[PDB]
Amino acid sequence: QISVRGLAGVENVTELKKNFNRHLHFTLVKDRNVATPRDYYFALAHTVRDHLVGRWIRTQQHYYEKDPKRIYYLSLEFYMGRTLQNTMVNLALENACDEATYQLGLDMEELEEIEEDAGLGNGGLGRLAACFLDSMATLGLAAYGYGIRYEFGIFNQKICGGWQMEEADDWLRYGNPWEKARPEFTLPVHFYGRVEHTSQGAKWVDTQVVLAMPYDTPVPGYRNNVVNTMRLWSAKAPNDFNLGYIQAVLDRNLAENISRVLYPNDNFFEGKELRLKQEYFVVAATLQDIIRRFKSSTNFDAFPDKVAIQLNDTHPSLAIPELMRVLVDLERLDWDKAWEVTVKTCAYTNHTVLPEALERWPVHLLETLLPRHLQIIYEINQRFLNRVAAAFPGDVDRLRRMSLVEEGAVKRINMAHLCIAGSHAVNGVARIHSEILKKTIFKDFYELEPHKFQNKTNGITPRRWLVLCNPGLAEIIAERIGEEYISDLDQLRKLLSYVDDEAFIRDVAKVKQENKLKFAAYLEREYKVHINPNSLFDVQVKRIHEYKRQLLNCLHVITLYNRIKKEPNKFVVPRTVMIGGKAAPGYHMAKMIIKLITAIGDVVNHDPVVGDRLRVIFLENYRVSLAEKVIPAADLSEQISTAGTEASGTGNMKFMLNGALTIGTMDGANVEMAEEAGEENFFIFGMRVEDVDRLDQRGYNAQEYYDRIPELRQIIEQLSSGFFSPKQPDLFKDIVNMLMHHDRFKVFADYEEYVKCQERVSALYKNPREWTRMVIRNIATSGKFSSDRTIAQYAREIWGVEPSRQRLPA
Amino acid sequence: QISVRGLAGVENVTELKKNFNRHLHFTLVKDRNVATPRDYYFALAHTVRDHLVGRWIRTQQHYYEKDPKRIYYLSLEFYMGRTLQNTMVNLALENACDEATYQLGLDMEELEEIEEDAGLGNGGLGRLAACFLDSMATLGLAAYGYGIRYEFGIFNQKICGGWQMEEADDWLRYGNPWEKARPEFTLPVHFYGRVEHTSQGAKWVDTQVVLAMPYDTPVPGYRNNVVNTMRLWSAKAPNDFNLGYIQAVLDRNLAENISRVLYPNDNFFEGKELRLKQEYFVVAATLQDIIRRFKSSTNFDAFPDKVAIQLNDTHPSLAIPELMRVLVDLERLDWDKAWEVTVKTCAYTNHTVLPEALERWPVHLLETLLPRHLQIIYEINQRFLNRVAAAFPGDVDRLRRMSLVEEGAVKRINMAHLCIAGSHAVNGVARIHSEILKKTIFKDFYELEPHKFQNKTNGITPRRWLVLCNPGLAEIIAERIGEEYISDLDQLRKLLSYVDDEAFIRDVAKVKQENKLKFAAYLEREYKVHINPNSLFDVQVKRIHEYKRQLLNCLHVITLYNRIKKEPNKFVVPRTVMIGGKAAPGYHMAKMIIKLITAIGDVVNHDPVVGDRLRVIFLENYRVSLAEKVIPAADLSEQISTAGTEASGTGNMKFMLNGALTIGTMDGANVEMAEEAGEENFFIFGMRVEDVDRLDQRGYNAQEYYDRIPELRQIIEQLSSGFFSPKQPDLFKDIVNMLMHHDRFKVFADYEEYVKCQERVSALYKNPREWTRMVIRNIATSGKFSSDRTIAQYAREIWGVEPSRQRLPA
Ligand SMILES: CN1CC[C@H](c2c(O)cc(O)c3c(=O)cc(-c4ccccc4Cl)oc23)[C@H](O)C1
Ligand SMILES: CN1CC[C@H](c2c(O)cc(O)c3c(=O)cc(-c4ccccc4Cl)oc23)[C@H](O)C1
Repeated sequence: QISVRGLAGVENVTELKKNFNRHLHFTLVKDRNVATPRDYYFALAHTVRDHLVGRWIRTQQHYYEKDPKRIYYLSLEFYMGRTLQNTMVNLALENACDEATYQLGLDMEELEEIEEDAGLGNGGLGRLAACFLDSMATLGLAAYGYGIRYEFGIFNQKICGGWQMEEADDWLRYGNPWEKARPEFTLPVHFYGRVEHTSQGAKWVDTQVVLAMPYDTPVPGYRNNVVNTMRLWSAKAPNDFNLGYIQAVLDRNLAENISRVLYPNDNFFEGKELRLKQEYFVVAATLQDIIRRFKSSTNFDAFPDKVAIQLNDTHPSLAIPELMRVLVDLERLDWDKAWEVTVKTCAYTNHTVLPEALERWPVHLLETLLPRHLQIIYEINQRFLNRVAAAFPGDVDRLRRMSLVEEGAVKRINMAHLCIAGSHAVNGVARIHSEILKKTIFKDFYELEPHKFQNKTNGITPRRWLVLCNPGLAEIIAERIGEEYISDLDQLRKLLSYVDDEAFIRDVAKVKQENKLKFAAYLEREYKVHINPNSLFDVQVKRIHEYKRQLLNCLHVITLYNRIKKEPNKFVVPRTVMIGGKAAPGYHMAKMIIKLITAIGDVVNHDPVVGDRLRVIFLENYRVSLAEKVIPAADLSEQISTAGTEASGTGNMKFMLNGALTIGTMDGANVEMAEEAGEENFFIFGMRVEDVDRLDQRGYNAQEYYDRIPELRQIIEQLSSGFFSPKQPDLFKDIVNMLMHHDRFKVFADYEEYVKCQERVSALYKNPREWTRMVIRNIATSGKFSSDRTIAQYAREIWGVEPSRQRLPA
Repeated sequence: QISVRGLAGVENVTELKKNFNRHLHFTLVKDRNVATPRDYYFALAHTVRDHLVGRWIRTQQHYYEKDPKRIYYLSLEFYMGRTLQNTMVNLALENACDEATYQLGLDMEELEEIEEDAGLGNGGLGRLAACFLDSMATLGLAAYGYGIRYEFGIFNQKICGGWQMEEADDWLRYGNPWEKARPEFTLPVHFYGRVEHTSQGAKWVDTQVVLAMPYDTPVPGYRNNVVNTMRLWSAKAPNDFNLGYIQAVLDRNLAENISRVLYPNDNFFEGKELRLKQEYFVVAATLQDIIRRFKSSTNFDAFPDKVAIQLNDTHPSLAIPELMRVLVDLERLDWDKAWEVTVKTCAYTNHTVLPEALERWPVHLLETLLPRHLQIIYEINQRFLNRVAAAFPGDVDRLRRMSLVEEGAVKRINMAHLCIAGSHAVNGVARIHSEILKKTIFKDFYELEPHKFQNKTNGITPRRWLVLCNPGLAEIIAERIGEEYISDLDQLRKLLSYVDDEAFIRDVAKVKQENKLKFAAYLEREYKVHINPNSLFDVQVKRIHEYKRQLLNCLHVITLYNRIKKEPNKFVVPRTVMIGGKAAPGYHMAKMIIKLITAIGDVVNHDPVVGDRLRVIFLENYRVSLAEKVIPAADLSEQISTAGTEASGTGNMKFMLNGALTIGTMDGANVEMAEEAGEENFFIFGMRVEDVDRLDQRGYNAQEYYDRIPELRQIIEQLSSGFFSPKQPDLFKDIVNMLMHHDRFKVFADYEEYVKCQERVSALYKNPREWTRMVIRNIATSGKFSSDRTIAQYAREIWGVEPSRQRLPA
């Protein structure tokens, strides 16, 4: 149908149809009379998977022969989403498969909806890892993603009585056609035990063993015939485990629990033993695999020339002392040489400055679980602090500030400090964030080793986040400037010369309207909810957090409702306000915010005076596949975190690429987005980082705003009196109390400017032509935010490898 | 190479080679450079599996169109062993695959050794179910095996310091290429809860739900293009299960533990809640599946015309009250009609008279776990006892003897009594056993309903137990009488006219010698043990039991050793005595017997005076695949259970078919074997059932035998004094004490006759020609013991269906 989806050749379509039929018969053991839509999905998935294998085998053979430097990306999270469409896009198979399935009497889009998300992440950090894998493959890097194959990913969110309920994401129930189990490469991982000192060094003995079994998933590059590997580890008990008889067999579950479930916390540290086991498990298995591959090319001097290890946050920070352990205890290298190798191998990416996200593990936990690693950490700390003392003589407070060991009620290890000490590079994820690192939380470390500190502004893959989810937009762009932008997103700048093109303006606006109609149809079919497709689609989708300020959005929504009720017969630009996202199960305030949103909707959506002028919808079970549906349909992107709290954001970039305008604070990557597009083409409001700092010095008093803003007073009175909860008048007492007395994120301080700025949004939306022209200026300048750019910078500035767009032979 | 293994056509070999290469590439994602022998095994397994699917789909389609009466074989155990060779045999693919793999540079026998046994059974009962499935498919019956897919089957046995050690049989570790998961046919199973009585009957409410997910395995008939199904259920927690968050997800293991592990007890009842859950789990899921299929053909009058349910022992006895529950509570049938349907549908097979194997469940367990079933059982009991009282008025002791409810310290339900009441047929498994049932333990029931009681003498499949494991013998037989005997084993009688044929005598003896050489080679390669292949191979392989009397064998072994030591320079026929089998982990005495065997070997095998005249070897990890190796190599089959204790035995039949002579008591199927071959061609010794009865009346005094038999006294003195355990003199005190004071199985009473009979064995072995002629008379008369005969009798006399040897179109 459309050009960017590839060719549907006679030979290809015929071959796909026959291989589809073969898989239905031989693989699924079904015929057409009994086959269900799910059977058809699997037959298609297996058919497409067949096209990967040849390329997958030859890519890995190529790496064996050429022996390039290998990149190992370690993450506890890989938020992959669905794989079928992505694979078709990257292999240029989409139109051929669409045709083949059509001739078989099947609708391919319907089959695509059957695939479960691989929801092995919480949000931004996990999705970044996924975009990165795509970009590394597209840029021809010898890269491997290493993580955990969780049996249960991020929970499925149900809304019951306006409240979040959690249920197990049993994503493997029907099988996963993309993975290949590799039980032959199973490796042992050690826990507990004790340290013995002998004539020939330290020995870690009397350990409990858990097996790590790898599952490999192919990662295809964009039309370059490169297929890289994501290797995920699964926990297995050894066969002599606890070996009355029956109980010993049942107790194997204890060992296998390590890979059972993803901790559902977004930017929050929970200091639980099971989590620590997961972190060591992935690190220990991964490092053995790395060393084995390195030896199969004695001399570890060349190790950093052949290996790079990227730590996605501090979660895999144990890689540092584990590498030291292997090199010193097992390979018998001297400390100083092992350390040189470790530092030159490892690099660390920081994702947040928020204190509650920082990993600080109790010494007593590491003492019991990983006794040798604790000893190595103490030794790292001693040697590091000796360097600090020699650089800054007599500065005793600096020594205590920089220590990897934090003294107090319970002694803890600061994992971020460990990462900085043991890495040759430390990066933040947006320019403002990286500057904050150097100026505040890691200031001491920056003064000691300034060369270590870098910035690598985040990005998103334009394959998933444009071509896949918004083919209509990708096509009208390709009609003007060709297809090369898909792997060179900077070419979108060429669209600036079409900002006054009447045909293009009409086409951009038409693509948006179609996306909005499709999404309005999705909502009725799957959730029986009625929305006006001619209204402004105002969307905030992201994890529920106090720092992300869904509450500020709530306050605006109520303001609009109150204004309508005061002057019912006045014209207002109609809006559909959509808010979605998951709350961590134990995050009480975030769960209260969800209830508030649904409670507002219950009042607003049923007021006859409002009509279809204002609608408030909570988007249930927000996840990658839902993002691919709602983001193309959005007019307004809400990016309204308190300045200095959102390190980068990536959701912001997805909206920019897909033709929504942004209302946002000067926070994270919003700053660079506004800089690229021009501040005139962005709806910027609120305190800057400097303004937040000034308010903190003075002391934030929420009462001041309550006293001086009558519209804000009314909302607080409504919340307090039970206007939004008639049967439970005091339901939102915690929210009001927080806002009035302990709001770390200064919701009231940005309220006036936010409301004013929203009025300017509505004014522009009244002028469709000028709305769309501003949209074109955003899309045209979104190129910087391709993860291809991000990965090219990691490659050249951290990993010491050169990216390549050259094809491998098919 | 050999005729019975089929044709190796040019077209077939070429096709197999290309499909092997396809699977290696696309399925295993490997090329020849990195592929391991295991990869080659899987490529072959997938290639052979492809040949099943067409036949599998069309067989099940055939049953849908013709709508025959369906046979449902319910068992907690299916001891399948390996599947690859069996599938090739039944599809006539063995020579073609041998050729195809040879041309690829691979040895097929080596690849066959890679496959794990499906060890989902303990011994005889589980292996009987497996032979039955093979025969039902070969006889064209619309049959389904229903069981549990245990994650862990019968433990792998290791011998350490002469002691049995157990380890988990992780048989699914590398995957199972034969099964097809069917998550779409998942069914709920209910536990706990309570009973509510309403206006419209009883209701079972507030239950906990466990999901039952089916996995289907193909069961191919012998060259008839029929492929039947074995459906095994796996336990899955529902997604809202226990839905802090993390613990709730981890607690899903509790539900899934139901299908985790096979109880490793052979002919022994262990009254554990987990076992009861397994028994209900298989029954509840199976019965829903049966009823669904029956409806997809309102009127349950035709139910018994379309459905037969065979209960393999009392393990699935809950099928009776569960069928009543569904028919009465859910379908709203009146009691009397539901009962009529139930009785006409169900039939029960008894496997033993030993009291410790009989299932007697505490009322309090059923009360908590299955409250509605307990109520139904009480009602069954009341109505049944009203029938007894009307038939035998005033016989109050009969009422208490026949009750399904046993009164005492703890009230129990007798599951065997339940089965008899609710079945239209009850069978024993050998003529002597079935007579014992009618005369002793079920005498009261026989007097009430004599028409119910039948015999169905056990059998073994000649495919696995001759063609597969002994191709050399199968071939020399086929050279004389053709191939038709493989599915009509009675044709072996034609071999009687070759008993004086000098060529045949030479060939039979040559095949045995080759088998013995092959097995002697297997022992050195895998276990580094040296045996003399010219010695008499004296073997007892079966589960370790007091009733099976491995101890009597031990006493003979010691007698032989003592006789050699007394007269070293006297000629004796050299023997290799092999004993193998697993002990239930909690069966202390059986574990002591294993230690005794190894302890005897330690002394005997290292005495220089003995030389290679006597060797004692414990065969480690006895299982189906080992049986297929040792049975063809055996000269003498030890079948020496106390008369009246071994219901049938099936190991006995395997040895008879494979050219070993039998030393045995008149017990189980030994009686019918001797009757078929002629008592002159069997080494029968010891007490008959009548002699055992007479000794019990008088009182068994072991001291009498000790006092009057000097050779026996010496052995007991040796055991007591520490001759076989110098460092632990009192090691075997328990064994001696048992033998002298509490031996329920009268080891001493059969000792003299056994030793005398063994002397007659050695005498015959000295005359190779006459040994072999007696062998020919055994093989020639083994036809009755084909499971094809057994299944034809079940079909005609219990199930009301006619077997068919007619081919389905390929
Ligand atoms: C004082 N108390 C407030 C709640 C907080 C908390 C919980 O008790 C439980 C949670 O799951 C979370 C969470 O997911 C994220 C954040 C969080 C994360 C970043 C910034 C600010 C906050 Cl409040 O906080 C959480 C912690 O107990 C400290
Ligand atoms: C008195 N005591 C003896 C041991 C017996 C027992 C155990 O304690 C544990 C077991 O695992 C078994 C077993 O597997 C088989 C038999 C058994 C089975 C059939 C006939 C005779 C016997 Cl002894 O007995 C077992 C039971 O506790 C009664």
